[PDB]
Amino acid sequence: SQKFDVIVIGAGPGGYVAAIKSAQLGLKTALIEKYKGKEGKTALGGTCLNVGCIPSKALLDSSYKFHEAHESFKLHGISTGEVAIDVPTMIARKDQIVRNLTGGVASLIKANGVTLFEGHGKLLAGKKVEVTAADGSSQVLDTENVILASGSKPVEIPPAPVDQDVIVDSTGALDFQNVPGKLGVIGAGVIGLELGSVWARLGAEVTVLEAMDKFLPAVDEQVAKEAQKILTKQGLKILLGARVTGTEVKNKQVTVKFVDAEGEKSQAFDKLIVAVGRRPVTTDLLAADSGVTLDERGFIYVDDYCATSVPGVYAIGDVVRGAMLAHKASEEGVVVAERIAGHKAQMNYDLIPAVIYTHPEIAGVGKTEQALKAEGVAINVGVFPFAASGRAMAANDTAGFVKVIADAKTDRVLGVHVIGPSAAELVQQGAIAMEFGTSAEDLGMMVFAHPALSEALHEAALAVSGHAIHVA
Amino acid sequence: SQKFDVIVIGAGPGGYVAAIKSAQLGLKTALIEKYKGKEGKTALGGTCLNVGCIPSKALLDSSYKFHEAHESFKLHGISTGEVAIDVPTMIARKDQIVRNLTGGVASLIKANGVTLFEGHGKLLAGKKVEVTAADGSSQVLDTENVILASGSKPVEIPPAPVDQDVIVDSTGALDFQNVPGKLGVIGAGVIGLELGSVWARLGAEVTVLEAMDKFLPAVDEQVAKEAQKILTKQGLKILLGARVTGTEVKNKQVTVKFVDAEGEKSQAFDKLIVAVGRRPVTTDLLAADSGVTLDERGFIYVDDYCATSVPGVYAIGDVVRGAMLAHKASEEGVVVAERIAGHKAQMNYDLIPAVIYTHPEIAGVGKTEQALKAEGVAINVGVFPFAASGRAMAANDTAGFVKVIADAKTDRVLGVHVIGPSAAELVQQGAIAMEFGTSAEDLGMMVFAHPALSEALHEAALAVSGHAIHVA
Ligand SMILES: Cc1cc2nc3c(=O)[nH]c(=O)nc-3n(C[C@H](O)[C@H](O)[C@H](O)COP(=O)(O)OP(=O)(O)OC[C@H]3O[C@@H](n4cnc5c(N)ncnc54)[C@H](O)[C@@H]3O)c2cc1C
Ligand SMILES: Cc1cc2nc3c(=O)[nH]c(=O)nc-3n(C[C@H](O)[C@H](O)[C@H](O)COP(=O)(O)OP(=O)(O)OC[C@H]3O[C@@H](n4cnc5c(N)ncnc54)[C@H](O)[C@@H]3O)c2cc1C
Repeated sequence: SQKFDVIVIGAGPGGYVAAIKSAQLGLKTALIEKYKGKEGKTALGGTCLNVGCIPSKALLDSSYKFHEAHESFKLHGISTGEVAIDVPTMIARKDQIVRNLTGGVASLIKANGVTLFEGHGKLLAGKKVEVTAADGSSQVLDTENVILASGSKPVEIPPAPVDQDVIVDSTGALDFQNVPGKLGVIGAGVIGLELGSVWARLGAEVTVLEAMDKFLPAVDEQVAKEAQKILTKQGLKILLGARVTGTEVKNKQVTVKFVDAEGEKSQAFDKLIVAVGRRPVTTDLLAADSGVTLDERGFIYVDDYCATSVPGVYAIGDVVRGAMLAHKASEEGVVVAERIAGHKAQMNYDLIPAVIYTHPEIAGVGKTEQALKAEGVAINVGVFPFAASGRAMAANDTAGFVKVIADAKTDRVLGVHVIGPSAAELVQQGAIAMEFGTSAEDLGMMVFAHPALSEALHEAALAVSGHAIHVA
Repeated sequence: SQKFDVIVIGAGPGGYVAAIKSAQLGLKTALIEKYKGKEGKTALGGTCLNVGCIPSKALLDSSYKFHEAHESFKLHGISTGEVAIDVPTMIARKDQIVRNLTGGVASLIKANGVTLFEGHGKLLAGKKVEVTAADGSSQVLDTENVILASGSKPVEIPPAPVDQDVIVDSTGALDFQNVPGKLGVIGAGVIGLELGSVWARLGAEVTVLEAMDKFLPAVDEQVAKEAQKILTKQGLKILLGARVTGTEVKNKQVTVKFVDAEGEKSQAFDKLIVAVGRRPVTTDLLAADSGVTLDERGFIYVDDYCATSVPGVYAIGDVVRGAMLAHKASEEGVVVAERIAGHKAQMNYDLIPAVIYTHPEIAGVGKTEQALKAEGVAINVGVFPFAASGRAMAANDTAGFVKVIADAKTDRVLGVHVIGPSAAELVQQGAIAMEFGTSAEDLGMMVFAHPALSEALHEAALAVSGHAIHVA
């Protein structure tokens, strides 16, 4: 109508979830989104669905299939001819997946009655929103509340400018049409290492340049050392304190200069991915505003209930503090929607799981052991290795471990971290119990189906107290 | 002779864990076991390690990889030759898995310091146990407590007796050296369809002949139905209501007659698996009278705590009442050792997960829906398909669903049931919520990572409450 209860600008996982939940709570909801995808029409779901979460998980699943037929089929007595990938077909499948899914979300807001404005939306004083359509149409809307879910973008570095051809960000990467001979990845983060894995399993030699002292500094210290080892055994070369000073591309490959034990220069990679960071988009989102503050780093100031400086305007997901993860932005969206309707809601930020979907998966919930040491919580810890799981052994999949950490005085579970088969699923079991204030004895006292990979969390909980059966 | 605090008869999953846990508690414990593994020596582990759990999953994983490369790799642009199999290698790999795990259990009891006696153990009157070594050397050992965990064996049927060549039970079906081109399975339960799925995938035209006309009674009906369709689509031809009348082992094949409303005989399979049930084993454990009562069906009579009629004697696993599962045996073992050393334990027989490790895998916990309706309880059901899941789509593993059954009055969760990818893990996350007293609304409020198969549980709980993001 001319009025709305809530207008959400940006339809990413925070944004379109914000929207469906606000409509489900009976508010007249609008949704503004400007992104048109790969088949010419607007494509909802954001970075995650279109150039993110679903694109990289899909290519990681296809490039794992390749690598199993290649390395271990023989251990199963399975013989194949020479196995070969068709990279246009693989990318076509992925694109068919983002097509299905884009479409799904679109039916979901129509069935749910949200009104979707296709254009750019910017917040005016008095919480009116001006929507500018492709041609330059301008339309302002009235609403009672605004929810800014504008998300983020690739950090951009001076020594290596992307041109979406020889040098690329995470989007260019996901759409290559052939495996590159040599691929450099700048940034050893979650995105860096996933994309690095994908093409190295298909055939690229891959070097992952990282400037920081440490490998994966936010993952538990024992889980990360184990991951460094295994990812390097599959030929990701991760050079850990490299600063790149410049790049040059004579016509079709890029020579990078960097400093790490020497002042070195890598023979001109055929592809370079730039995966140094993501950062918040505030591009034309606000007028000299409905007084919305930005912080020194570019994030929209919100409080702990994602409410800005302007009553009724909230900002959620990637433009705001916290982990830049899809489930953080979505739960920020439903929590926010509920505060606008049937108030009683706050998000627990101390229990959002983090997953990298590599060979094996790395995942963790709660606090890491090194963080527990900096504000001296005496911890007890139990660990159980998938080499000791008869289930993982049957699946020919024995790498990694489960790590359970507990309070040494009346052992409430403080962290569950794991690198292994199904890391996402077992950490979610760790997380569901943490939510009910579990101890390791609760976990240990439970009936876990056999054989199941789950048994290795049951056994890491038995082990906090030193009474695991299949190890000691 | 030597004098003990606990003597355990049988080293299957219940009894070898019972012996470890008594050792862990301070009791001089003795293990007795007479199974010789096909290699030569006494092999600990029982029906599950040697000839049940780990064998069937091991074959089930190689056959699905075969099944996958045949018709699945194409979808990712994987240009193979065309998938061939060497079954002699495929069983050799399972035989190593078993050798390594049997070896593992042996090193575990030794480390926990259990005395093993390789022989048959018979309980004599007045708590003393005799062990006969390989050659008739008798020994009577003294103890203040006894745990009989002797086991189960297959139900042999008169129309069709085993000879481990042409007519076989599940042990023999686990050791075939070639793929029968036509296979008959009598019994469409867990065992039956897992061994039929193994060889079907590898090429056997398989028929499952079932005496009841109710497919998978103890499994939630929505799920059993779904399961019957998806399994009939992979080529299992399951005939319900079929009784087999007679067997003609010729020299080539097994001609099997049967009546299924009409009396007919399906052609002459190359091999017949007799998979109708498993019965308890009590053979020579009674002296004349030990004092232990046997039950009318063959079991040993024990109370709710696995105590028999004879005060220092307990009986755990498949020789006793309950779902004949390895995790049920293990847990009763642990519980009996704890109340032996100081009564600090009790187990919940209402939350014991059960899984069929088929092609979608099938798991469930709590009450099935038909049982709830049958005893008049008011329920609300949230159901969520893997077809609408982000991760399943990327994995190309989209079949099936998650069903959360909660009580309509208190919103407490009654049963979790799922046919689909990682069913067993998703039910164990459900068993965990359920152990703590969850409402469907508690799980609906939790943060589940994106993308994840665990999210299909989240959205199922949210769907019990009418308000689930990605469907309705
Ligand atoms: C390669 C990669 C892999 C990732 N993998 C995962 C993963 O597996 N799991 C995970 O949790 N996270 C992952 N992430 C993070 C994840 O995708 C983001 O955290 C998530 O997308 C945050 O969503 P959002 O709603 O805040 O913003 P976004 O998804 O960025 O969506 C914001 C939307 O608002 C729109 N927009 C912006 N301004 C306007 C405007 N002014 N008017 C109209 N429309 C506008 C944009 O077009 C955009 O579509 C990944 C990210 C990448 C790049
Ligand atoms: C094909 C198949 C697949 C299965 N899959 C699964 C699965 O996936 N998950 C699951 O939970 N269950 C599974 N089961 C069942 C599992 O094998 C049993 O539930 C489990 O073995 C029962 O343990 P138990 O300790 O009671 O007995 P058992 O494992 O049978 O162990 C009994 C032991 O007692 C010993 N014994 C008997 N008499 C004496 C004697 N007098 N003296 C000394 N020793 C003796 C035997 O040699 C034997 O090793 C499967 C079974 C089959 C047949």
